[PDB]
Amino acid sequence: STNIKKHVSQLIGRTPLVYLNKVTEGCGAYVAVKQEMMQPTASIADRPAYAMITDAEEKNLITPGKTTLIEPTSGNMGISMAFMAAMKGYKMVLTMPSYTSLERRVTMRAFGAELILTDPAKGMGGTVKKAYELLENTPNAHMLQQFSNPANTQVHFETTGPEIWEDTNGQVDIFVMGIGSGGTVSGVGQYLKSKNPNVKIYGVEPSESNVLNGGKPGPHHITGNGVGFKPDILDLDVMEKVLEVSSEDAVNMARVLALKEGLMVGISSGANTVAALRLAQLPENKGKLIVTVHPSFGERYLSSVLFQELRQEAENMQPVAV
Amino acid sequence: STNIKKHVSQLIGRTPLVYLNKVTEGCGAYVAVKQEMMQPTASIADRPAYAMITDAEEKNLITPGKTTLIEPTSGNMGISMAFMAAMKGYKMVLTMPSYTSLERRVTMRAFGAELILTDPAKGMGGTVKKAYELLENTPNAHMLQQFSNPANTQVHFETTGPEIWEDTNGQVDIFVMGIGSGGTVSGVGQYLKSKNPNVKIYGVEPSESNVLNGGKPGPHHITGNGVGFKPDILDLDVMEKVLEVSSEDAVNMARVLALKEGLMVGISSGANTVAALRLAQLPENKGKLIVTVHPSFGERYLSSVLFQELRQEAENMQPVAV
Ligand SMILES: Cc1ncc(COP(=O)(O)O)c(CN[C@@H](CS)C(=O)O)c1O
Ligand SMILES: Cc1ncc(COP(=O)(O)O)c(CN[C@@H](CS)C(=O)O)c1O
Repeated sequence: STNIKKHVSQLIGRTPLVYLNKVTEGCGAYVAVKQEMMQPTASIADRPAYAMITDAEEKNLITPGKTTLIEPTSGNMGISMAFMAAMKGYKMVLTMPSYTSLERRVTMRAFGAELILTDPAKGMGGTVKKAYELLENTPNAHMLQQFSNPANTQVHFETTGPEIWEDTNGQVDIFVMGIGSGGTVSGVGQYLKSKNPNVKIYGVEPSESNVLNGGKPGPHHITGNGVGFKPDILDLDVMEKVLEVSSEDAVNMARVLALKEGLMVGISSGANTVAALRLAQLPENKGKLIVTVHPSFGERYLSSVLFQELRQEAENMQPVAV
Repeated sequence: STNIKKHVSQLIGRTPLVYLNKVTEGCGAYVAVKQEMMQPTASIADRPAYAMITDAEEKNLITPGKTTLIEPTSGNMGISMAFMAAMKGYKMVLTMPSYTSLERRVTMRAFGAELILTDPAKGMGGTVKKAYELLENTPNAHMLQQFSNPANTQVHFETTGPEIWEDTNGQVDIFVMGIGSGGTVSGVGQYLKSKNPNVKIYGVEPSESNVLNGGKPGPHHITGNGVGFKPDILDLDVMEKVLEVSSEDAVNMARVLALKEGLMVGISSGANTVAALRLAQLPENKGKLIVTVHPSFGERYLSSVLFQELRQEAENMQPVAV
């Protein structure tokens, strides 16, 4: 009868693409970026959170008011799970390393989830290990396990990829995306290549923790990428290669995106944009359409290295007389 | 050739409506809410910011790189103007009372705008006075003046109103909206009544500063409403009446919206929702479609009274061993 959504979860998906022409000056390729800040919790993680929880219900694995859901996260998946659990009536417990932004912690709690922070030194690997310990010691609990759950990849094959194909009217030549769980790059990549096998798919990881390129895990600032291990769901074969972007470059670019393009986005958005620009410099990519993603909104990073200096300045601002 | 937007400003507008069925339990009316978090800077102010600056350019009043734009704000307009200014190449100066959330300050600065906080005891009135002082003392400066600029009302007549009419397939019976500048309630109200004169339009103001109902200005927590004076653009005649909601009720409702409805929204969103439910309680409104707005995303309020306590708790969390 109307266009009014029946459920808040129906607000997930179908995000816009927009061209960049400022940070791309002189690069010689088209660059379009998908804006995942237009999701109900303002990151791309709403997609796999919805898909995994719904899949578990269809499989008759979990039950509202009975099952405790437990999930490891660098923040966004945690928020998105907290959001789904709030709506569907599940107790939600997240594990997250203590080095991720304060805003991530507060938002999870605002949706009523319980949060356990883990040793910072042990990174996402430690947060996953803690989640398994909690699972083993909690009656009637279930872990969706984003790093191993194929519904994660599938949602991107089903929705994020088709959205890119349709919005570019089949013209996308290159897709680049940083890897956290690997769900996005794997699902979008598999889909785009099923429509045009010439499409080139690139992952991105932090130079500091370049494990996919054979390096050692280490601390870095690109929250949402570089978990320090190869996720089970990551499809290595679909990617041409995994590009490396330094934490410093990713952070610097995210700041420029706000100041020059009007896009207040997260650190992984900056990393993706650096990677896309690097691809544009290559002779073989001149005149091609490169699509990447800005996976999260910048206000979730006020306390991170991205904006903490500004935040401190802002906290010390004082009123003037009128 | 594609659906890719040419400019980031084209990401503004066309936001969804969603039904509420949890906070509305037992109320006997339909309640749908418009989600302005789906804007590029995550609040309703992107609409009037774009409309006012664009209108000024069309009238040949301002020039990028020459004109300094000055605007008084409670935060969201400031952010939206900083955003438009960053993209279009204007120097931007905002005045805002020092009592509004820290997040508002940081986001404005992230877009490169200059921010002057004003004495908190003087509220939005003082912030407007300061903006006029800066205007008088700054060469080649211009103030859009959201409280007096008809382009503010007009953008809602043109876009927010029509979106509501179309999305409800003409079925909306009642629209309710808190008043900051009064642009939204005025423009939406004017449009809806133009389509169906029987549609009833209600404003909201804080119980603490109920100046539209003849009370005195006072401090309150409903940021974005209750500026403490009647804005020039506010169309009193289009409203049945201006409802009063307490700061306490608005804040409590915003918290419940997150926990129960999965909607992480700001304090004025809570206030609108309280008002919507109060209207639903009247026998005359049973079975009617009531539409309201959630004008801003909740992460901009982490340091405000809305989530301050949770934020302090979050800051105090410590990592556990793995
Ligand atoms: C800001 C940000 N940017 C990129 C990604 C990557 O998307 P993937 O499809 O998971 O590879 C993520 C996903 N972060 C997951 C896993 S680390 C989380 O727990 O929040 C992210 O949060
Ligand atoms: C969170 C929030 N909620 C409601 C409104 C009101 O919309 P109006 O069309 O202005 O009446 C506003 C508008 N706040 C303007 C004027 S106070 C600002 O300077 O930010 C808002 O920020």
